Parts: sequence; C-alpha cells; structure tokens
Amino acid sequence: SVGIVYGDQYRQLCCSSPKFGDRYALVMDLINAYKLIPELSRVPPLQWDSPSRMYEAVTAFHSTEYVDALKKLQMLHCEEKELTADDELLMDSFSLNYDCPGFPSVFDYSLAAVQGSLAAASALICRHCEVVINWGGGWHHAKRSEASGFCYLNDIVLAIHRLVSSQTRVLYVDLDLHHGDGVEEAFWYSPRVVTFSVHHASPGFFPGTGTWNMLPIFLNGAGRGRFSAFNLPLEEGINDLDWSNAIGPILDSLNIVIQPSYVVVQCGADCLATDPHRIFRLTNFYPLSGYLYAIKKILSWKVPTLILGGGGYNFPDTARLWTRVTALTIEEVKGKKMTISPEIPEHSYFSRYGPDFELDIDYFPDSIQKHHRRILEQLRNYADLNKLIYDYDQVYQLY
Ligand SMILES: O=C(/C=C/c1ccccc1Cl)NO
Ligand SMILES: [K+]
Ligand SMILES: [K+]
Ligand SMILES: [Zn+2]
Repeated sequence: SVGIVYGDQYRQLCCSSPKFGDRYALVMDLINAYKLIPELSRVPPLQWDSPSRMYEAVTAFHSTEYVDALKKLQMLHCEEKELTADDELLMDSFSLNYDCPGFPSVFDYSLAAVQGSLAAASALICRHCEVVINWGGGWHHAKRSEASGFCYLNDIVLAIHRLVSSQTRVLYVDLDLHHGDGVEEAFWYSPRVVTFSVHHASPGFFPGTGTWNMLPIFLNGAGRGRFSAFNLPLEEGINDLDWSNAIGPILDSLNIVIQPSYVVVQCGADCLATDPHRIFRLTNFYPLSGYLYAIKKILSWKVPTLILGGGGYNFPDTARLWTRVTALTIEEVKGKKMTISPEIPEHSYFSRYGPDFELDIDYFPDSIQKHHRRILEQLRNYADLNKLIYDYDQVYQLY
C-alpha cells in the first residue's frame, strides 16, 4: 500500500510561503490530473491534543527557545508594526532573517511539513503503508536552533527520530542538489541512522558542507557514529546516466551492509536540467531519469520507505518529476502497470505547463572512481566499527 500525505488545511499551509508559493498545489493537482489518487492511501497530517504535546513533538530535535522564536516571528508578521530592534536581534540569533524571512503563516507553514512527515512515519511503523510520500516535506537544512535555506523546522529529522525510536536502523538518502547538512548534523553521533547525500559542492555554493574539509579529508560522523555519514559531491553538468552510475553501487552497498529497517528518501527536484539553479542535468524521462533510477532501486529492496520532497524551483517541472516518482512508486509497490499520457491532461493548473504541455521536461541532452574507493572503505570501517556481517566480495563486486 502506498500512502500520500495531503488534506485541505495541509494544502493551504504548504502553499502559503513566499518562496515555494503554490508549488505543492501544482504537484498534487498533476498527480490528481493523472488519476493516481484512487491508487493512493490518503495519510492525514498529524495533529496534537494540546500546545504542550506539539512542543514536546517538535522539541524532540529543536530547542524550545527556537520554537518560541519561530512562533513569535509569526505573531509579529500578523501585525503590521515593524519589529523592534530587540525582536530583530532575537530573530537574528536564530537566523530567522534574510533567506529565512518571517511571513504571516511562517510557523503554521513549517509545522505543517512536520505534521505531514510525522504522520508518514507513523503510517509505516504501524504497517498500514509500505511506502508513504510527503511532497510537502523534505526540509533538510533546518538545525536545532537555526533556520537555513528556507527550512524552518526539520521534518525529516523528526520523522527519522520517530522511526528509530519505534535493532532499528534507518538509511537516509538525500538526492537534493544541496547537501543535507541538517539531517546529517542531527545524526552525527548516531550509528543507527546512516545518512547519505549526493549533491553538488563547489566554493561558495550553499551550504558549503558535504565535501573535503579544512591533504584534507572527509568528516563522516563522530563518537559511536563514526563512518556513519556518507557524502558524494559531484561537479556541475552531470547527466542522468553518470549521476545514476555514481550513486547506484553506493545505494546497493549501503542496503546490503546496513540492512536498514526503514529508508527515508529526500527527492528535492533542483537537480533537474531545467531548474533555475542549472547545475546538474537530470530529467524526469521515463522511456532514464536519475531520480527514477534511484527510487526504483531503493523500492526494489522492499524496505518500508518514506519519500519526501525538498528543493525544486521550477514548479511545473518539479510537478512533472514528482508525478512520475509517484506513478513509479505505485507501480513498484502494488505491482500494477501505471500508464501515463505523454501530454498534460486538462486541469486547474494546465496552463502553467506551457508551451508544449507534455510530461517530459523540456530538455535535450575518475573523480567518481576515487569517491567509490573512499566510500567503500568508509562502509567497511562502519561495518567493522559496528560489528556487522558484510560480505566484502559482493560489496566490492558492485564496483
Ligand atoms: O533548495 C535548497 C536550498 C535553497 C537555498 C539555498 C541558499 C539560500 C536560499 C535557498 Cl531557498 N536545498 O534543499
Ligand atoms: K543531497
Ligand atoms: K549517522
Ligand atoms: Zn536543494
């Protein structure tokens, strides 16, 4: 059974931010326009019995003062007096500024993604769904007491924390163009949550982490979590096939050696060739899309899986991609062919898909070898440190 997180309130809140506007509404309407909803189990966002229970849930990761600050930021943007100097300084100490501005619904908006991904985790734990999709979640940059990259609350960390706390191991796979620093940082000392992020990194590129550190080396966890944080930084321009070749053997080896109880996939869409970032050249093509390749491989493991959204700034193209990921998930889990018309069906947001209105995004197309050796060695070190039973010939064979 494949779940998907949505709801009427949930939709309004996910579409209330200045940065991502109505992206979520395009995504869910396209999924709906392709008639996939009847195939999917609706998963309602989690709600709480009281303010105290909500605070308890969220401060599982975030500090109480940060949460307080985030709530006050909302109240302040709901009045039209300027913030006092004192309020500005409080907000600054939490990076609630610049690229993480306040807006009238900023706490409700951020909390929604958390409600969504907590319900997704619970649906997996109680075995109601084999896979749950939350395209309203995926905010991997938020820290304990710090907003970052328009992430205010880290819904992924909270979902993952709920999963491990239910010999439980979680594999977190971050496909976003950006390094999943928040999630990685959160589980830096935890061997039972292995994080793996593939991303672009270059000097000055957000957020700066997930690459060689200041010959220099890769940090990879600490304490009992040593060797438990995996990173593959790629240079710009990479396409579907090279991207797929770069991460394929790593995903497979991670699964084999770690044997996770849950997989949590962040599927931020800013790797698309047509994203305004224009760094990687991935597509949503399904004849092959790096995304669809990675998700299919992960789903072939038959491990209960959380699939989340994230970045993606070309809203129709993000919708095009996540519609195909959603179709792919249904087909792989329920074992039934999903046929999708090559052109966008008429629906409320049909016009946004110009000019050609088809489902493919409008695009025509040794360093990695060093990384594989480096990571296999980290995986071996991880396995050794944690006394796991790995077959070194089979893992090595994958490369
Ligand atoms: O999409 C992202 C980050 C986007 C970003 C980066 C730097 C500054 C602001 C933003 Cl929204 N990562 O998930
Ligand atoms: K990533
Ligand atoms: K870890
Ligand atoms: Zn991103």
